[PDB]
Amino acid sequence: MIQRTPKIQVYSRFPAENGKSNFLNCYVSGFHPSDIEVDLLKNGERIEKVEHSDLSFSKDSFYLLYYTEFTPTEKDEYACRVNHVTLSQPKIVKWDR
Ligand SMILES: Cc1ccc2c(c1)sc(-c1ccc(N(C)C)cc1)[n+]2C
Ligand SMILES: Cc1ccc2c(c1)sc(-c1ccc(N(C)C)cc1)[n+]2C
Ligand SMILES: [Hg+2]
Repeated sequence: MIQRTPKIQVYSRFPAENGKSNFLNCYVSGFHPSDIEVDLLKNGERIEKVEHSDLSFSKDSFYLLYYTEFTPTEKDEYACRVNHVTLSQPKIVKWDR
């Protein structure tokens, strides 16, 4: 049996500018088994208009890229939440502007 913790990067396509359109990305990789939950949150609310890659597998583990087009503002908070068996509790990774 193999258990591997998701590695998570949360990043915008470009440096943020309030009122300027951009992409927000949550890349989750290196995990096993494939059981996982991934959501993007804006101000504590699941983001509805999201795209992602088809769940896939690399001998060196599982990976998903999950993203959305967005326009940030001064006060909006974004995060990617990941749950996986290797985590003691679901992990919230904030977008650091
Ligand atoms: C599958 C896989 C493995 C590693 C991996 C990714 C995907 S995506 C990533 C990444 C690296 C640098 C940055 N910025 C400088 C914004 C954003 C994301 N890494 C390091
Ligand atoms: C985790 C979490 C939960 C709730 C939550 C946030 C983060 S951030 C937020 C907020 C409230 C007001 C504004 N403006 C007036 C621009 C922008 C963001 N709420 C309401
Ligand atoms: Hg899905």
